[PDB]
Amino acid sequence: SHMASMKKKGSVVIVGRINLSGDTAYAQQTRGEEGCQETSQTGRDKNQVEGEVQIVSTATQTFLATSINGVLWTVYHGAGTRTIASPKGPVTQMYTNVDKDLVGWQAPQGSRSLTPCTCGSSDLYLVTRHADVIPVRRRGDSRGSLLSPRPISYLKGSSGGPLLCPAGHAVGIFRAAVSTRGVAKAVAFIPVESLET
Ligand SMILES: COc1ccc2nc(C)c(O[C@@H]3C[C@H]4C(=O)N[C@]5(C(=O)NS(=O)(=O)C6(C)CC6)C[C@H]5/C=C\CCCCC[C@H](NC(=O)OCC5(C)CC5)C(=O)N4C3)nc2c1
Ligand SMILES: [Zn+2]
Repeated sequence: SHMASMKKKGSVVIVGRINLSGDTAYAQQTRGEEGCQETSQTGRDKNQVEGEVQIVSTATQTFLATSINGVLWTVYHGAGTRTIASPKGPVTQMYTNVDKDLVGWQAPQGSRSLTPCTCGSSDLYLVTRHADVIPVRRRGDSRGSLLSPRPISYLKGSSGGPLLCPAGHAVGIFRAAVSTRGVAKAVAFIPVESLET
């Protein structure tokens, strides 16, 4: 039967984290490929969640998610409308705004949120899925220029990750990147002013 064969789309799965609790940033994997695919279909994730920045994956893409104001935020172009796997089953999004490329689930038990920056700083720091901390000069409300342009491959898969001020508050989450001949020159981010329900 056609309708009996209609499958359901998988959940987003936390597969790691970017640890920013010490003086080095470093990436941690908490789930391998097979475990990720299984957890995506069931939506049941019993792993203990920690930290502010999570590495997340669907069946087909991997990116980042950042907890701010008690909500785990990420980009719509990565997560779509998908639920997220949790200890008590799949969890539906708290917030969905395709016009901001922004979605949110209630933050996991055991996670912590970053503080929204109120500094009005223009010296920003983008955290990548590889735990690189990339200086960025803020341009206006939602853009920034890389101080040292790198290859665009260095940024791929880091959408949903945080841009932080010098003191470590959250200024926004990484949304898109602008390149010129394959070198990343600037980024766009969702201002933290929007990461609140
Ligand atoms: C379908 O429903 C929606 C709704 C709203 C929405 N809004 C977007 C802005 C958007 O854009 C697409 C995804 C995005 C990223 O790639 N985002 C990351 C990233 O890494 N994603 S990812 O790898 O994690 C992934 C795909 C999740 C798994 C962070 C960059 C890093 C490298 C970019 C690679 C080349 C791409 C250059 C491109 N540039 C740009 O569009 O600039 C525009 C501007 C600012 C005006 C000039 C770009 O950034 N994107 C393409 N799709 C949508 C889709
Ligand atoms: Zn600040």
